[PDB]
Amino acid sequence: GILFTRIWRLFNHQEHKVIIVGLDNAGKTTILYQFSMNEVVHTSPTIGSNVEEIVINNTRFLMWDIGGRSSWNTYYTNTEFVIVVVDSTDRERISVTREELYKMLAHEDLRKAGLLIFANKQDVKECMTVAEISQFLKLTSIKDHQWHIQACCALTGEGLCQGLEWMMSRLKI
Ligand SMILES: Nc1nc2c(ncn2[C@@H]2O[C@H](COP(=O)(O)OP(=O)(O)O)[C@@H](OP(=O)(O)O)[C@H]2O)c(=O)[nH]1
Repeated sequence: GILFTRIWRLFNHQEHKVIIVGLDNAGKTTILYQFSMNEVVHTSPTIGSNVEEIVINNTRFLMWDIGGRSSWNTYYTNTEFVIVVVDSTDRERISVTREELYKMLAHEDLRKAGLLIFANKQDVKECMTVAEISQFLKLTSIKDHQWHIQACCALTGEGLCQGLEWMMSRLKI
């Protein structure tokens, strides 16, 4: 909505580099699409294995599916935030997200990155609760990075304003 646009544009007064990952079908493309509305987008190829580069306004997003790589290490440096999109209805694969997440955080090049966990598809009945996702990903174990888990619905955009607001609060801090 218009409120997201106000906050998003404010955020883009500076340049940013964000990595957005998650298992296939977590809802990454849907979220980026929401971020793209009424903004300027520039996509470009990557010698990237299956990494897609999407620049929205002044924010460079590097997106890719986990759970399918040495090829990612080159992108970590200078990344301010790692956005992990989680399919809240997938109890079967939450362990995969967890395994991959911790394999990424071990890379010293992501030392200063903030971690935003979007618990997506929270609109779906019987989906895992945000508390459950935090528990199954053992987020409290993360003492060296700032993190925030956010309930969201990429279809409606609900939760995206809050997630973006967390990112803004973390930067000029
Ligand atoms: N209920 C529900 N669905 C969501 C949400 N977010 C994304 N989805 C749906 O999940 C599917 C995969 O999303 P997509 O953004 O392509 O995933 P990805 O890019 O991470 O692989 C899409 O369904 P289709 O492939 O059937 O079009 C999409 O509409 C959500 O918050 N709630």
